[PDB]
Order: sequence, then C-alpha cells, then structure tokens
Amino acid sequence: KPPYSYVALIAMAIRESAEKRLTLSGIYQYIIAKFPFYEKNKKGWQNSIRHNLSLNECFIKVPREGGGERKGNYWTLDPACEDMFE
DNA sequence: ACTTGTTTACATTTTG
DNA sequence: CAAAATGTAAACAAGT
Repeated sequence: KPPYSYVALIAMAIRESAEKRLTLSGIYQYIIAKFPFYEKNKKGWQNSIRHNLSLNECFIKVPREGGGERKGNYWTLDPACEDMFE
C-alpha cells in the first residue's frame, strides 16, 4: 500500500494534472496508473475519494465554462491549502 | 440498471 | 484522558 493519505493522492493527482484541475475519473486514473495497489477494490477506495473530495474544503469544484454541462465538474486546489505539500 | 456528489455514522490513529 | 485527522461503510439525491 502506498504511504499517502487520500487527501494527498487527490492533491498529487491535481498538481501533476495539466490544467491544475481534474475530473473525478482523472483523479481515479492517476491513482490507478501511479499505484497498481489501487487496481484492486476500486469501489471502496473510490468511495473514500468522493468522501474526501466532498468533505475537505481544501478542494474546490470547478464546473465547465459557461454551460459545458458534463457528467461532473472539474476539481482544483485552494490557493491557500496548496502551500501544504504531500 | 450507473456516475457523481453530499452527508452521516462509526472505527482507528496519533500526538499536547 | 478526549481530539483531531483519517479510514471505511453506507444511505441517499441529482443527473445524457
């Protein structure tokens, strides 16, 4: 098991991201590629990821431009919590 | 059928 | 000795 908190994995997925933002499935793919450990039991840890993403205010939800209206929004970091490293 | 998102509830962990 | 951070499970609502 990798030694990172779920909040750290989301943060790390968003920073390595191009646009410094990520859809949900972007976070998932980053975590699943980077660590094959999270290839097993996706349902449980992806619930923990949604729980952390919703509950932690350091993460901010960014919709599409104007009316993009896609399946989810993007996710980004807060310009105050990004000082905290992983 | 599912994905996404919010929230509650409870268990575990980690140091003043 | 709670407390705060964190993990896990789960019920539930809104959405081409």
